[PDB]
Amino acid sequence: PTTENLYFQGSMNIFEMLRIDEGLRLKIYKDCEGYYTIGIGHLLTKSPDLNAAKSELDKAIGRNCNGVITKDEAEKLFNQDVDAAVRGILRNAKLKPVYDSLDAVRRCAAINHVFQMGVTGVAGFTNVLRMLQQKRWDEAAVNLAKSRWYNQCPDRAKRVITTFRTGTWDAYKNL
Ligand SMILES: c1ccc2oncc2c1
Repeated sequence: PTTENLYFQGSMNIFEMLRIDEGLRLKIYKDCEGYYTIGIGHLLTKSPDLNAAKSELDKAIGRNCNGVITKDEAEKLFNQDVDAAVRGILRNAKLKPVYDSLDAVRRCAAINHVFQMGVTGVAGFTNVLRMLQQKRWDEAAVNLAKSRWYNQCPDRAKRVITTFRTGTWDAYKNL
């Protein structure tokens, strides 16, 4: 690794990670599963009614957005969503011990997974959680690759899986 390469891990954190996985959109769009989304992976609603999505948006941002937000607003919402995922792990009796056992990079992948799937979805992954706690990284990654989460939308999940396998930021290099 060059001096620059060794600097790369210091540039990566959960925010940069999810920013790559989720992208950044300032207008309401449908995600790979067809759910109305905005900003940096902010799921507005699962309802197919755009009017519901717009309603959720105005509630979340606090003004009349008519389906459009600013970069600064996207980032505020993103920060709130990241905090919610972290809080969701730490208060959960199943997830916290696993999260605690992980190194810093895999902890980012954990927060990412929960940001994407929610707490009950992740906590239901009984085998993966045991594998991670036991540092069975290859097995954990293979099992994650069986999931609907990954298989229905591979591009959004592939880097997270690789990160659980390696505990490095390599999947986020060379975009
Ligand atoms: C919180 C703790 C451990 C985890 O493993 N995979 C996701 C996740 C979330």
